[PDB]
Amino acid sequence: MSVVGTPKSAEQIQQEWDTNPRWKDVTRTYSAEDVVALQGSVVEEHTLARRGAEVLWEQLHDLEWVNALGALTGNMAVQQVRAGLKAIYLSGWQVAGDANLSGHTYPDQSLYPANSVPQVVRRINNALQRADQIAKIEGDTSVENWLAPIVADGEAGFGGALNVYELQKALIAAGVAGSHWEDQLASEKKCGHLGGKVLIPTQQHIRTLTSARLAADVADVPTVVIARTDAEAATLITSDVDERDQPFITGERTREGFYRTKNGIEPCIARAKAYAPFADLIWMETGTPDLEAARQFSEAVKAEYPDQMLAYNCSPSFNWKKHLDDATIAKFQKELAAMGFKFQFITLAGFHALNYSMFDLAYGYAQNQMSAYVELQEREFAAEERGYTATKHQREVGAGYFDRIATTVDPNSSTTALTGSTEEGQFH
Amino acid sequence: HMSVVGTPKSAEQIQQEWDTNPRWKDVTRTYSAEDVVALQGSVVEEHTLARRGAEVLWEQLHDLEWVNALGALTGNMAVQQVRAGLKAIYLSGWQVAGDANLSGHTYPDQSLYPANSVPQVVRRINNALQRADQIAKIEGDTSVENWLAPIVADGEAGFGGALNVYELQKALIAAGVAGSHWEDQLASEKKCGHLGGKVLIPTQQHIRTLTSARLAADVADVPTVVIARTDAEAATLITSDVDERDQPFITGERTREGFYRTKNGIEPCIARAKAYAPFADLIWMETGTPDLEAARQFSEAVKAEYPDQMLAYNCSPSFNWKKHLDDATIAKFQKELAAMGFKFQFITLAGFHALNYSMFDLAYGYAQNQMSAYVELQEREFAAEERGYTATKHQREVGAGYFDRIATTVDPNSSTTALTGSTEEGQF
Amino acid sequence: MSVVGTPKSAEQIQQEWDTNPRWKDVTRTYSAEDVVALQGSVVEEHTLARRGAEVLWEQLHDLEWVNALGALTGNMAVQQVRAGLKAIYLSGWQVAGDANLSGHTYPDQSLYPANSVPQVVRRINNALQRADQIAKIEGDTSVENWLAPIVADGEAGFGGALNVYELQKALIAAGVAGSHWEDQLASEKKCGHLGGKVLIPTQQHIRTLTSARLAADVADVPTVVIARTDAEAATLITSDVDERDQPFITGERTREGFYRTKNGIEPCIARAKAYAPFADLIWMETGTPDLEAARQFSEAVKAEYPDQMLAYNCSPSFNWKKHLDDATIAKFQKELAAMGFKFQFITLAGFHALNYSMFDLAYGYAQNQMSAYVELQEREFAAEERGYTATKHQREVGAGYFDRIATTVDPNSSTTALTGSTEEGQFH
Amino acid sequence: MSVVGTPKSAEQIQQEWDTNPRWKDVTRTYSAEDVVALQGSVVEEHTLARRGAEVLWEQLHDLEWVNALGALTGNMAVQQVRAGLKAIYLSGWQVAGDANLSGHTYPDQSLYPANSVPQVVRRINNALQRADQIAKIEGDTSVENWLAPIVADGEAGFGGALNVYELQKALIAAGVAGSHWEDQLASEKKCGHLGGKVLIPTQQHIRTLTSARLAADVADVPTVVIARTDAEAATLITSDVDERDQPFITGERTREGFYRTKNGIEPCIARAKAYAPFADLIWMETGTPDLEAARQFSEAVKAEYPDQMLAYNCSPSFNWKKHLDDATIAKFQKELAAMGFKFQFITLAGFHALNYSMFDLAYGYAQNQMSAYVELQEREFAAEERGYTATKHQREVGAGYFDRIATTVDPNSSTTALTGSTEEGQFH
Ligand SMILES: O=C(O)CC[N+](=O)[O-]
Ligand SMILES: O=C(O)CC[N+](=O)[O-]
Ligand SMILES: [Mg+2]
Ligand SMILES: [Mg+2]
Ligand SMILES: [Mg+2]
Ligand SMILES: [Mg+2]
Ligand SMILES: [Mg+2]
Ligand SMILES: [Mg+2]
Ligand SMILES: [Mg+2]
Ligand SMILES: [Mg+2]
Ligand SMILES: [Mg+2]
Repeated sequence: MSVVGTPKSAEQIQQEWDTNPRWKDVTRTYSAEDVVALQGSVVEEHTLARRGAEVLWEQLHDLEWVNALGALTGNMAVQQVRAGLKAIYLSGWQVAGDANLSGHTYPDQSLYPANSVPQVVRRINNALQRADQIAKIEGDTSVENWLAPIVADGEAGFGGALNVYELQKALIAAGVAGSHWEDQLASEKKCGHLGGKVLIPTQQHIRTLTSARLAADVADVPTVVIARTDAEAATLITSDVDERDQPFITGERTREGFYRTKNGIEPCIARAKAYAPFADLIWMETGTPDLEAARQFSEAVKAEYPDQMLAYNCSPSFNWKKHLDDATIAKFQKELAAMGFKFQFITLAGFHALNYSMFDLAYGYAQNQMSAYVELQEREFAAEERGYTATKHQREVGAGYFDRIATTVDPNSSTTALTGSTEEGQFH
Repeated sequence: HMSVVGTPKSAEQIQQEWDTNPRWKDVTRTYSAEDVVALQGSVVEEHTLARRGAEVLWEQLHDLEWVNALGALTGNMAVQQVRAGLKAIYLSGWQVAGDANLSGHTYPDQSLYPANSVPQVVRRINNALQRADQIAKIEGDTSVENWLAPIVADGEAGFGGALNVYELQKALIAAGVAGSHWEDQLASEKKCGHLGGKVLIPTQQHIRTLTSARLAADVADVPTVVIARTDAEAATLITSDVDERDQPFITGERTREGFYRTKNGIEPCIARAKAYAPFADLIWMETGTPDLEAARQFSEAVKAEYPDQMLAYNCSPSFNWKKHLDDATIAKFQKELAAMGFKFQFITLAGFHALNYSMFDLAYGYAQNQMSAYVELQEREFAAEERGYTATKHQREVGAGYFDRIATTVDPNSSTTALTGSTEEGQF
Repeated sequence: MSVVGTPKSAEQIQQEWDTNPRWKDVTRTYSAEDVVALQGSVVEEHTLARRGAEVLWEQLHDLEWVNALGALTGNMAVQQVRAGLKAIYLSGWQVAGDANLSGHTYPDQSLYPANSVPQVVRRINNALQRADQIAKIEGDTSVENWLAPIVADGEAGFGGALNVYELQKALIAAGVAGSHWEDQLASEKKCGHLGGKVLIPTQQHIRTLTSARLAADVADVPTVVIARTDAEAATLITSDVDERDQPFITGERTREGFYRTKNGIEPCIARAKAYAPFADLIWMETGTPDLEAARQFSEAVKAEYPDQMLAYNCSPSFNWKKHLDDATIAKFQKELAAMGFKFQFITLAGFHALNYSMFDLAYGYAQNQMSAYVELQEREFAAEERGYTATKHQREVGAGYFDRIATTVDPNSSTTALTGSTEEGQFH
Repeated sequence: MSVVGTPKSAEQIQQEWDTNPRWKDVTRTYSAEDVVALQGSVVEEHTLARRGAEVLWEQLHDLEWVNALGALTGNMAVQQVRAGLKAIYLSGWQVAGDANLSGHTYPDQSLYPANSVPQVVRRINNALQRADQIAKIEGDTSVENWLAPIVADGEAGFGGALNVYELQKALIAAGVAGSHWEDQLASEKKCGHLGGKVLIPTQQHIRTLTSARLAADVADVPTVVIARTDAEAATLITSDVDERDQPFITGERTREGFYRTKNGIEPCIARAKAYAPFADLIWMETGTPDLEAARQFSEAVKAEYPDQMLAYNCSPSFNWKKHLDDATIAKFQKELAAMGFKFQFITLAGFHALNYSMFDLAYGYAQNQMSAYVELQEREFAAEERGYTATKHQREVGAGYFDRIATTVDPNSSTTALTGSTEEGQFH
């Protein structure tokens, strides 16, 4: 029939694995023929997932470190990229709280439908693509790359290896660059800074990481795979079956059948070492923003895997000024970067920006009506000097871009949008 | 015997209600009570939040000096608006186009998105307010009297004909809308009222839309607030000279598409408003500037014919407010409008601007100073707590304590509850 | 503000539990006050969930037995009710294979998004409401109740007790009458007639049934709760914590940490007895359609709970003429009913009818083009004396109902649909 | 700083238009530079849309003709391909009746949300990809191309030119091979065989066809664009503005302001000639299945455009045996093919196959319970010699494929599906 999307041969895949420095430190317990066997007779190209993953991998090695903020709407990502950031973090917490396909507000317990984060990945990419389209017709060259790589939350996979596989495939279809996966029991999944966490055995999380890599391999894109461990605070594990976990099993049980396990940095290091062959970046949740604890984890892992890159959650679940002085806060990310934490992210930044800004506006509006909104509008005008463009909201969402479509189709159209608008007449 | 749940009322009951309930005092229906019953099948679904919200909205419009609101495009946004003291939520179609519609794309405000997008956001907002209400109950928080503030949502131009209007109204009601607004534009060329290129439809065709919106509410058995919007102040085009009420403004000239040129301004707005009044609970005229005198001229001309007719006013961010008004006039704007009979006033794009500006600000400072910039935000949140802000403790804000209560109701001995052991418990 | 939706008092709830015969055999390990504590300030009425649950309960005690077929589209349920069936079965298997929100074809392993079955419940209710509306304007009183009760698949809850709770809540909101829940590990869930099944402890499934009842109580509707056990074929269990499961543990462990367990009817009887206080109906998956095996199960359960109703899966996963003769097949369901199996269902009926009928049609179309389709249309014509109505496809999907809406809004509309249609012209 | 998805230059695009025979008869009223200006800086590859459209175009010139059946679920399309068909038809009618994103049953009047057909395109492709995957691991070479091209319904574009553009873009994103567009007023859209149809001016539909091509060009795929005219039966048109339409305007008006127009083959021929430069295939809706009327249309169009391919709706809205004898029915498609009708499709095949087969099954089940289902199962067994495979429903939906994923991830898994299943043991 056609040749579009013809799969590579197993030999080509193998050559890529054998010679591409992307795969230098990557262990795969399956073969290239196994990958090909699962690809059918046509492989869909995933342009944004490939481009994002390649850019992300190049950035993690060129930049001193890559940092990001949590984004839960498309407009949020656009502003993050407009303000200079070069990656986007897609928090599952934030999806649970304000952007998931159930319509409900949830705590961070894998309650929402498993295609929710992929939908937001696609949304963020759509929004960045629109900004990219608008910049082109506007001659705006101030942002080098609107298609910033997206690192998305795979939580605990929403089930078994096959649930992991499908979530990774959906993330890739939507244009993800990287995804992270934690060693928690999905049915009891928690945010890293909530209590009641239950670990799964070390080998079961290796299965998760293997499944996530397999899905990427089958989809033929070099997705960055991140392994997160929750062993610092978790005091429960599902089973003592894995000998790597037994040194921490205490013998105490729960009525659910769980096993108590000794928590802290020691089992995090062990698990991190075990995940390293399967992880492009390794991440340990911690209870406080502590540079020394971070350095201890960094050196224990790098003592065995010197080129292993790390990721660090700069969590709003910390009270920052309760633990650190301003001088430490200022240098915090820089100090982590020297330790090998090359991806650093404020997970819930979008939740807090969105809730605080609207509370502050609505509170003043309840008291002073228009005066309170004009304050915001004037702050927007004054922010144009810093590069802010969304004050002219019509062009920001593409009124001019769609006018260009309209006049490409019918140059004599008398129903274009921006001509005669208040934006053209009142905003300079 | 068959269950009697959902038994529809008799036409006599409906007619009795229309005749005696003061809610319907000034409401014309060109169809009969029997026509309504003919469309209801043999079971009528109860719409609790649509009924409650429509009832509360109507009471507030008659009890308060005026009802004001801000546009909300996420659930969390509406929660903060109600937390901050507002008593109604405005659901902007513009904002749904820009950052919250079911296509996943960023759109200008031209009816490009799928027609069930606004109903999904209505349902989302109600779900978010319900969660806030649930949390308040278990926390003993009586600081908000009514968490289920009424939602007024954008019906745009109906996404087609009378039947498309009917189905959108029905979907808004099913999601729990209190009120909905409908504008006299051609849906295939729909514009934001402050964009150019607008095309009116004939006066009688909008009466058909308003009639279809009422019919859908009657068939669904809820007293939804129906708002008529006219775009005749700026639109210089109309599809047809069919209606004799429109003909005095027709010039006779036509565009290459066959549209009729029409003389715009306050005069056709007054005429259309008078024609819409028997079919509208509120009437709203889009305007090119925020002008108290223009609003008064419109108000007096309408109330000369319909003295009890309530009005609505769009305090649009598409105006450059300090270009047109001084601070003193800005401070008194809404209060002066209320005295003229503008009982529902709303800042349409408040959510878009709060969201974009706050993330640009955060992301910009983050790009310069990393963690210092976010700590400024967290510290502002801490200080807002004396004004009633609660989202700094983000875990409880999204229901972690509510779901802990569910979990311990199911199994009081659960060892996997979330708030006990959280960093929120330990640090906030 | 308003009184619409005001919750009942705990005393009112308690009086219902104490005196409504619906609850005569129903254990609740939580209190009426616990329910009230979770309801916030407003309880949404769920008309179709309440009505359907009431009708299903009445039918189970009034009819000799209630039977159903699997339905995966709305039209499918319309034809089931048109042909005289009194209940709809909503198979999770069929949703996985051809009707879930990922858009993918899945085996029956809880791979699809957890709100998929709720959407199909809502869809089936919408389709039945449309048939009910059409019937009303057509004066068609040949079906007593178009709103037949829907029994839908809760699978293994897609996680822990909170995932169970949210799924039950979503099914209710969509209008479900009853829901079934199986004692399987969600992360390894299988169809009852697939291999590789893993049981969860008896107490864990009581937790699931408890959570399902709690969500119904909080939603204030009397949902029918069905317990399914997979212990007939499952040879694995997650844990030996529960002393009721220990008699069947062998001591062997898999590499995953699962416990090997002796499958058969004896564990199913024991689990059924344990589930009975928390289940309105009990169902054991079986490997073959066997009246004696079913009698053995029924007799042993009713020895302890004489009034316990049972449910039976007449599975297409069986090869019926391989096991049974024509005489036994003809009497199968009637015999089961005399044993207490009051709900009997053919799970994958819709998958097989849909797939076979299109293959048959398309195979002939490939060979003989239009002659193959005309054979079908003539069978449809022939079916009209048995009550089939869908040959006239325009009125079947509501063309006449929406014509009635259109002429209610505008009796003089020149754009109604059925007048001048080829249906009016060619189908007498 | 990546080259993935780099856009072509205008010169490359221009050379394609000048040298690829695909475009030899295609008029574009916009430039190649206009296309590039709208592409941003990254162009997403649409593998399935490209392959589908290339395969479709090749098939329309290689085969005697391409015929298809309407499909509304993924499994339906699988059985069509399994039975030997080489294209899929995606009916908007069927989507309105039983497969659209509102969840409601609708008549065919553009009532459903505009992203509904794109989702079904994606669903159909997903289902075919699964059949492809399964076939590969089963060594099944019985179907040469599982990814058969999909021809999908763009109705009247759901608004203006920009709504057209967005629908085409969304169809391509989902993998469509061709799309069709009709010269009706979107707000009054009807099935071609319903009454109350309203035409739009000839130039407005040229604009629609121009927008659909532009969206395909911007997405860089050779989508097949099909122009449908409803002028054979429509007696209304929105305007007299287009001199090409005026010969048929009678001067009579409707109260809405529409213009009566003389319907028949004459205006169809005239509109087809006007659409020819913009349409890869031209389709005239007709009131009866009439070979002579088809010939007149074909001959008059090809008199001016000899190479213009046509398309014909073998509609179930015709009562076939009322108009034609069996011999004419049998030769119908082959006769139309010789006249240049190279794409022929039975639009509502899936609705009638689905509805009749379930009525027939449920009627028998209502009377004879299991006996009626066993008849169907035996027919399925009997169809296996014709190539039917879905009797083994577990492997049909991919239980063997996901088993292969699972064993690729973990060869020692004790929780695979097919080992130990009743399909393995009873369906050998
Ligand atoms: O994010 C914030 O701190 C609020 C920004 N602002 O101007 O409202
Ligand atoms: O076998 C069936 O289900 C009926 C076949 N059919 O579609 O006419
Ligand atoms: Mg997370
Ligand atoms: Mg590594
Ligand atoms: Mg202030
Ligand atoms: Mg609007
Ligand atoms: Mg009025
Ligand atoms: Mg199931
Ligand atoms: Mg019981
Ligand atoms: Mg159609
Ligand atoms: Mg042509």
